[PDB]
Order: sequence, then structure tokens, then C-alpha cells
Amino acid sequence: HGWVTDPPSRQALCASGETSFDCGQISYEPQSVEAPKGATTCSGGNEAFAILDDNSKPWPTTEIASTVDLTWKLTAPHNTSTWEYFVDGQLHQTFDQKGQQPPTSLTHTLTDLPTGEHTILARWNVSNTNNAFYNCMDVVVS
Ligand SMILES: [Cu+2]
Repeated sequence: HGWVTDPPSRQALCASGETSFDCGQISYEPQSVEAPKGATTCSGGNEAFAILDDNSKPWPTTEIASTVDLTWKLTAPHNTSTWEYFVDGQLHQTFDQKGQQPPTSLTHTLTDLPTGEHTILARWNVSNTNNAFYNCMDVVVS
């Protein structure tokens, strides 16, 4: 369990009360967006958190540069295979954890992000289960 805190993901903004709409249950457990490997949606297909896929909502955006430091907060650091990052649904960067347990505070540096409005998807793959954790960040790159 864990979620991306900076730049804040959709479940982070819900849990911190930064959205102008009620997000439901996810507001109380942002660390729990868990779903089988292989998806590219913000919820991963977890039906209890379907609001995270609704793009009609006025989701807030974050202004960032093309090179940005991205921070996770883990509550239960499971042995990890890879951390995958997509930009608008297309794989951008991969980090290999070699099946090791990560630190509960973890920072990665993304580079070469395209300018304009985009949505990053962070996919955390657990090495000893069939599940991953899904985090979306809406951003404006300049
Ligand atoms: Cu867990």
C-alpha cells in the first residue's frame, strides 16, 4: 500500500481535501488503489475507486518542469519488481527494484517530459503477488 504525494495524485488530492467535489471512500484510504497487473487506467479497474477515472471532474493540476522529482509514501513496503511510468498512456521510464523491499520514503527523477497538459500514470508492480498499485498525476509542463 502507498501513493504518490508530490506532485499530488488524484487520491492524494481527495485525501487532503483539495478537490471541490466529494470523492467517496478513497478519501479515507489513498494507499489502497490495488488491482491486477496489466492495466493503464487511473483506478486499475478497482471498482470501489471508479471516480479516479472520471475526467469530467474539475481535477486540479500541478505546474512542474520537464525534469521533476516524484515522491512516494509507502505504508507497507512490499518487495517490488519494477516501477513503471506512462505519459498519456505510453510507457516513459522504468525503474528496476530487483525484487527488493523499497524504503518507505522513495523519490525518483523523471526527465524529458513533454510540454503542455498531460497525465502521468505510476504503476507499482509487486514481485510476489499479481497486483499493482495505480496512481495518476495531472500536470502542466513548461
Ligand atoms: Cu499491502
